[PDB]
Amino acid sequence: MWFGEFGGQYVPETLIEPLKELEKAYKRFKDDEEFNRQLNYYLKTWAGRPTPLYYAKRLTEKIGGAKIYLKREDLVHGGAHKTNNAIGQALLAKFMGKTRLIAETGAGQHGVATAMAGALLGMKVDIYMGAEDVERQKMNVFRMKLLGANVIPVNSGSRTLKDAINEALRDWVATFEYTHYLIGSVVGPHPYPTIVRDFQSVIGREAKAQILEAEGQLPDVIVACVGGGSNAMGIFYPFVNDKKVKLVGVEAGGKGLESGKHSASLNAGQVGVFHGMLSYFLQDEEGQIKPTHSIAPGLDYPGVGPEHAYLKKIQRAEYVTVTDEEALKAFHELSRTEGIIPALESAHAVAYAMKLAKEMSRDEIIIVNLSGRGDKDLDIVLKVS
Amino acid sequence: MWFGEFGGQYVPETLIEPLKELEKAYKRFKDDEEFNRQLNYYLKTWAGRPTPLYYAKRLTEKIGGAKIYLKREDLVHGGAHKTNNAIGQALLAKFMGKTRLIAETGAGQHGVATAMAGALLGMKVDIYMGAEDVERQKMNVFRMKLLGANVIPVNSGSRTLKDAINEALRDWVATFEYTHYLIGSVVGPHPYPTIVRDFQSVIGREAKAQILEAEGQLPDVIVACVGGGSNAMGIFYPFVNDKKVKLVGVEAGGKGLESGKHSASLNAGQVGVFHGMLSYFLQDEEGQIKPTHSIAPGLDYPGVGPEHAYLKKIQRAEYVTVTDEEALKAFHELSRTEGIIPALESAHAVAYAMKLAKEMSRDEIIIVNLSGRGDKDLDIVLKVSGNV
Ligand SMILES: Cc1ncc(COP(=O)(O)O)c(CN[C@@H](CO)C(=O)O)c1O
Ligand SMILES: Cc1ncc(COP(=O)(O)O)c(CN[C@@H](CO)C(=O)O)c1O
Ligand code: NA
Ligand code: NA
Repeated sequence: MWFGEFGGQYVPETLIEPLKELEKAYKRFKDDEEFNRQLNYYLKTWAGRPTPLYYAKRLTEKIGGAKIYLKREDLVHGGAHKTNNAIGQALLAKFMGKTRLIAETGAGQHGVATAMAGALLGMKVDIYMGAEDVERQKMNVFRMKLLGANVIPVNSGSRTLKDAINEALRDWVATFEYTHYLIGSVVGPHPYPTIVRDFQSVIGREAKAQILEAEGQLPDVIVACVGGGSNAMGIFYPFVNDKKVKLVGVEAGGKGLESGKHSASLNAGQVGVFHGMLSYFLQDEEGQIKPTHSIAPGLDYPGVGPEHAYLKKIQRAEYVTVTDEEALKAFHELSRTEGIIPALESAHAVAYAMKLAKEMSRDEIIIVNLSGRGDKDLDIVLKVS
Repeated sequence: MWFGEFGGQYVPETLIEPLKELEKAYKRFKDDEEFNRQLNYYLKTWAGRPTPLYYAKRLTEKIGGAKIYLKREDLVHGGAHKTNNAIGQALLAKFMGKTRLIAETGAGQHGVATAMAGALLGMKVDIYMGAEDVERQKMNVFRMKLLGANVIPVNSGSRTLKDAINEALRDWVATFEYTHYLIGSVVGPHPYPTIVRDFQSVIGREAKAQILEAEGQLPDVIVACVGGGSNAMGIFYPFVNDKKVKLVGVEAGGKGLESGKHSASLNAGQVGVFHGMLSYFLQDEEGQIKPTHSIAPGLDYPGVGPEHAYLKKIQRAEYVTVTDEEALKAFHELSRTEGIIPALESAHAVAYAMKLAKEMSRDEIIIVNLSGRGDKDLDIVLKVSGNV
């Protein structure tokens, strides 16, 4: 329920029944032999797990400090980590007898992943997406439809990610007998922050195994970008009890923190209650939720997961920011130097890892979670660069 | 050098030295333990091999005949099988002491693969691309640029793939001491068609272990699309000596064979000599290479590799065609039924397998090589199928 003070389940009474059924089903299926056989079978033969851990030798040499390894979630079916959680939850939904999935999306990547998993298991899929975001993600919207999903543009409020979540929640309240709301990050009311993190943890368990094989030891640092915080919790969580391993989450600095055009909830947001949870949110002087900005469309959620707020508060992980300009420089550098075109979200983690490696010893190890590939971001990079 | 009467090395004398050195080097390194340790290393940690073999149960059941498995080359780094050969040849180049790679590309996929492998290995990269292909493939051109490669638009001739290969050959003549010409299909003068097949063979070796593991037996049929022939050679070759296993190559039927707008060299071309090889080409009465058509950008080469001409000749493999319309329907169908968006090239193989499956027993097994993912093809599909 809670991570320290954060998280919880602060929702109208109409949400209580769906959430308790979900928790009950999850408790029942998460260790069910049959459910796991099927989940691993799809993650293996359809998504292509495990993903490799890649030693970025040229990058490491050029910077001339710590060894930089990349956990290659860009190679997952779909092009991003989102797929791990979409498969997990869609299968859960199927085991509970649901026939339809809904999900919110901002950048379109979780919408695409959800559509994919829906098509895979033969469920109807409706994706709520703010109309401002539908307009900026033309090709992800088209992918979703090719996959047989319907895209419902959300015209209420600020027409953006928070608003799509709101409508998704209203729908679920009416339709949960046959619908599962497939939340895309480690946010929302219990049990979603736990479920999503459980379904992303596969990343860290692979990465731990792979780095022991490659180097005979655990990494000195793991670096991941933080929107809502799923890919970061995914790779962090299996290392939480390893005292040697530093954990660094990188948030969107946008045009700079001072500019007020960014998406850095942990660094510059306030603690508050929204979307059924107590965590950090970016809000105005009136207290209402504030619009975010980043060149990375996936770093758009105006809050962060509670388990991160918790890891911050107990100082188990550190949270930093990287600006638009720095992320873009990193997108280019990784492309030219290692022949890997990263997602612009993931480029934030790369840029921070680049700065940190420089200060570190050649004997030390950084693992960078490469949350996604950059194909989806080409139009954006074309326009700016 | 020869696959029955097909193949050879039909080049001006200037190119004999480069091809000689390459042949020497490939023989040396093909079995070098260090070369192979490094190659396997990059294929695993950077390219993401092995790719899985996926049972399309929903597709299979909807069609109600044979089981359809998909070899998922769409999951390889870069999104197509091209990467396997690109890494192989770029490594070979680097072991030969070369510092520059050149390549030709039509669809742009091999250009991208070449740029990626050159970036990986710290080599300079120039890609030749017909100006008409450049215009149709802005995003792949942009990808190549981002990867640090230089794209050279070819304005001579038809301004298309054949012309890019001609320009690449002239470059290599002048620059072979330090440059390697990274040919992207099982085509060109010996030793290229052997080498590329050898480097794509991993696909079939995987698929073979994976199917024994999933089903305890070999497939009844393997279906792959055929442009130049590399993805098909890759998956066919380790099964050639398994009498049981049918091999089916699928060529682009375009607007239909009777229309003359297609790219079916084996089905409707002639024996000819271009690009240093004796094989089947689409060429007119005055011996000139014809323009090709397909909705799939990567099925644009106006010929086919000599090893395919050989298999057709001895009847080890059958070669069919699928139209644009059939390929498009299959593209939509795989996306909707299995949540996998295929490349339009690979959709030709899928469309054929769907037809074959219908005519087969539920006991039987078809492996389809899914040569690439459809991300690169979304603008084409948007334009042709329309928005939804
Ligand atoms: C490739 C990639 N990397 C990182 C993130 C950030 O989210 P996370 O912090 O849950 O991992 C996203 C989020 N993308 C979400 C929010 O916009 C989506 O709806 O698509 C992403 O698509
Ligand atoms: C995804 C995909 N699948 C199949 C093929 C056909 O080539 P093959 O028959 O050599 O495998 C191509 C070729 N594409 C070549 C020729 O245009 C290129 O230069 O990119 C492809 O890109
Ligand atoms: Na945020
Ligand atoms: Na052809």
